[PDB]
Amino acid sequence: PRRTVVLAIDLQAGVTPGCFDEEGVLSRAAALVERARAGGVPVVWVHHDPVGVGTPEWELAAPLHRAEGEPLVRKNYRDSFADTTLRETLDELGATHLVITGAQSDFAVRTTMQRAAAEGYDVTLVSDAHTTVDTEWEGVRISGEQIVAHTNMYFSGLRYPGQEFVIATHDHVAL
Amino acid sequence: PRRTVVLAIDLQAGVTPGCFDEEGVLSRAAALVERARAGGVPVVWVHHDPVGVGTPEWELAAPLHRAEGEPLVRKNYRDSFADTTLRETLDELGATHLVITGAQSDFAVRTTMQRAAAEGYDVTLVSDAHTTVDTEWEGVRISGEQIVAHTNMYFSGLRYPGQEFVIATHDHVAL
Ligand SMILES: O=C1N[C@H]2C=C[C@@H]1C2
Ligand SMILES: O=C1N[C@H]2C=C[C@@H]1C2
Repeated sequence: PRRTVVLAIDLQAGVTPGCFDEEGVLSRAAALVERARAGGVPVVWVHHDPVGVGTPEWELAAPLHRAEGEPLVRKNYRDSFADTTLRETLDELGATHLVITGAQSDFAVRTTMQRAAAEGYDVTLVSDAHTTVDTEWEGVRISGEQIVAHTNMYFSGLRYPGQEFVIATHDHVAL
Repeated sequence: PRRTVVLAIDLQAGVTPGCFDEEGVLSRAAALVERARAGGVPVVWVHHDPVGVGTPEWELAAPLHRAEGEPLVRKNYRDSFADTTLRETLDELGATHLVITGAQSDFAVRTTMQRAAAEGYDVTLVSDAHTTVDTEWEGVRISGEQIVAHTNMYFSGLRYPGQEFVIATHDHVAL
């Protein structure tokens, strides 16, 4: 029996500023979480401790708010499963299918969504609810917008035997 | 005791044409494999069967050649560990550290290098020995060159507790 969990990664006040389409992405993430709550779909929050434990930057970016009962997993690396309670938290919920929203597309989101796939989960990436910042390397620029687009392209074709991957918008993903 | 293995992914005649800097990348991959052979470092080849088993497109792109004794792992998905003999092949070699060259940067290479990291390997990505093609999604273009650059940027900062990740060129990586 499929149980869906929404996994909201590093949507922290110190992470999202300057990200591509920041206000819109935060707005659609919020809408997604509301829809999950209305559907009785569990929401699990992941926070990156190196943002600065105890500082305002570590807390959820506005307008996101955690509800009573919703687990919060703290991590120190890009992979939300690495040395964390995430797997235990998910197993306790009987999770089989993760619906992923968060930041940043190319770091925590990238590394966590691929780890989840490797672990055997069905994964749905919410195409209009993740973001990152402009960057450059080796003398070429790559915008946040380009990284978001390329991420959605990558995920749309991801396949593992016996597993299901879906790319879907915040208001069409099945909850 | 660290044992290094060079892992050469999908450098196939049907995969590399049209890739960014194709001739140069193939040349540096070849040089890397030669250096590994001279150093007694094992080389493991991975081929993507969906390229077309039994067709010329499935074979190694020129000027690459497999030597006697070098394992060849066949796969059907982006992740070279998914339903393959790769883990068994690596375990038989006592591999602890994988040096990765191949194509395409954003598909087989991306998915395999991250899976290797998740499995607990030390991984070195060879910065000037992987490539992919131009693409576009959501109305924005992202070049092969941009994807290669962004991949190297990503890998340069990848961290897992107790594991080591290095980004290094084909002629400086330690063999
Ligand atoms: O994706 C990310 N989440 C935080 C840690 C690495 C980046 C900032
Ligand atoms: O990276 C890749 N290797 C082959 C399968 C998917 C792409 C072509």
